[PDB]
Amino acid sequence: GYINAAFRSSRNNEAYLFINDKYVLLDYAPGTSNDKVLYGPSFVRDGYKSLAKTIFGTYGIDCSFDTEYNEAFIFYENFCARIDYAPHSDKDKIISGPKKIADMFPFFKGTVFENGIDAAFRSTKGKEVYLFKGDKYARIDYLTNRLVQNIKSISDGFPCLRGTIFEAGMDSAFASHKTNEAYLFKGEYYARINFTPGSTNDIMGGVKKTLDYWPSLRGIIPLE
Amino acid sequence: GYINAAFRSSRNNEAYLFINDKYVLLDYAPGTSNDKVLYGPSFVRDGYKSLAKTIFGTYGIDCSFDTEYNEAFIFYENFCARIDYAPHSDKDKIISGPKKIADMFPFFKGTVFENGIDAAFRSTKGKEVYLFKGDKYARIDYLTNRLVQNIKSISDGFPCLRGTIFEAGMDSAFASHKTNEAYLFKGEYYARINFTPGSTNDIMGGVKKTLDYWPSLRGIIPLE
Ligand SMILES: [Mg+2]
Ligand SMILES: [Mg+2]
Repeated sequence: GYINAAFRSSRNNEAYLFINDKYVLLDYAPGTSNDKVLYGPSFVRDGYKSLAKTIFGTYGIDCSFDTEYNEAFIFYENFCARIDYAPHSDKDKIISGPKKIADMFPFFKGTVFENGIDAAFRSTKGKEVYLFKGDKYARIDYLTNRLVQNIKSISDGFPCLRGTIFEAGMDSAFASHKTNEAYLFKGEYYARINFTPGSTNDIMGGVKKTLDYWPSLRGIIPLE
Repeated sequence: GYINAAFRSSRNNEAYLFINDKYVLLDYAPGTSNDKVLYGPSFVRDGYKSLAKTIFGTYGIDCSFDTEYNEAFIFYENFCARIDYAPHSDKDKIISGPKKIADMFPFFKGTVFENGIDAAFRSTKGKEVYLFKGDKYARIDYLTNRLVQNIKSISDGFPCLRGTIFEAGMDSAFASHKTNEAYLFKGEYYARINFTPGSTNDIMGGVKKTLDYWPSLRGIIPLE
C-alpha cells in the first residue's frame, strides 16, 4: 500500500500523490521538512467527481504526470485518460478517454509500456516526459505524440540509480518545482534527483527512508 | 464487425444489440415478419449518457445480459457494470461499478472468464444466467453470486450445438420473450434455440444466415 502515482500541480510547491484508490494534496516543501497535507487522504471517486463512475474511481491511479495548465494524464493498467484536475476547486473534467494506452500513445504499441506504465514525471525540456516500466524508461513528447529516442534500460539514462533499488523499476514519481529535480518512490524509500534533459548526469545523493523526511505522510503509508 | 452483445428488454419483443462501439434498439419480432429497428445505429456514448466518459463509451460493449426490471450487466474485456438502461428515455445510470469481472463475480477468478466473457443470456429460472467463453459455458445466479455448477463445454449442456459452428464459441446472445428460447450469433450466422434449465436438450433447427431472416439488420451488420 505505497504511493502508486503522482504529478506536480500548477500551484507552486504542490503535488498530488496516489495510494491504492485514494489520494492526498500536499505542500511538499522541497526545500524543507515541513511538508503538510493540504487535502485528503481522500478517495479518488469522492475528490474527483468526474472519475467517480469510471475504473479510476474504482481502482485508483497507478501512474501519471502533469502536462501543463491544470491538466495531467492518469493511468490504471491498460487504461489512461487526460483530465483537468482543477486544483483547489471543484470543476474536474475528463478531456480524452478513458482509452487504452495504445490508442492514446500509438507509438507504445508492441512495447512493454502498452499494458501499463509504472511511473512518470514531467521534464523541464519542451513537452517532454520520462516514463518507466520494469527496468525500462521512455522519453516522449506528449504534444506531438512522439517517442523522442529509443526505449533504454533505466541505467542508460539515469546512471546514478545503478546499484540502488530504483535500478530495476520505480513505483512512482513526480517532478519538483525546483528546476531539474524530481522525486522517485519505491517501497518505503524515496529519492530526490537533479536530471539533465538529453544529458547523462548523476545526483542527488541520499536515497532516504520516506517517512523520516516526509512527516506529512505519517499514517498514510503503508495503507493496508 | 458483427453483433458482439445483446440483452432482452423489459419492453415486449424489444432487444438491444451491440456492434463495435455502437448499438441498435430493435423489435426483433420473434415469430413474425415485421422485424424492425427502433433506434440507432447510434454510438453507446451518445445513446447512454451514463457511459459517455467510460471505457464502454469508448470501445462499446462486448458481452451482456438482462437481469430483472430495467437492469442489465454490460462488459468490456475484464471490466463490467450493472446499469439501469432506462428503456425509451434519457435516464440511464450506472448502478454498480464499473469493476473487474473478478470483483463483480468472485467465483470467476482463476477461470477462463476472469479476463473476458464472449456472450450471455438470462434463463427463465429464478435469477440464473448462462455465460459463454470459448467452448466452455457457465450457469450462475447473479443475486446470490455463485456458480450453480462446474463450468463445462458448451456441447455438454447444449447438445443441439454439437456439430454446429457454435460448438467452439458465441460472438453474442440474448434471451427471447417467448419462454425458453434464446438467440445466438457468430459471424453472419445465428440460431434460435429452445433450452430447458437443469436438463440437457436440443433444440431448434436451422443455423441460418442472419441477414436472411433479420430484414432490419441489412445496412447494420456487418458494420464496417
Ligand atoms: Mg505505479
Ligand atoms: Mg461477445
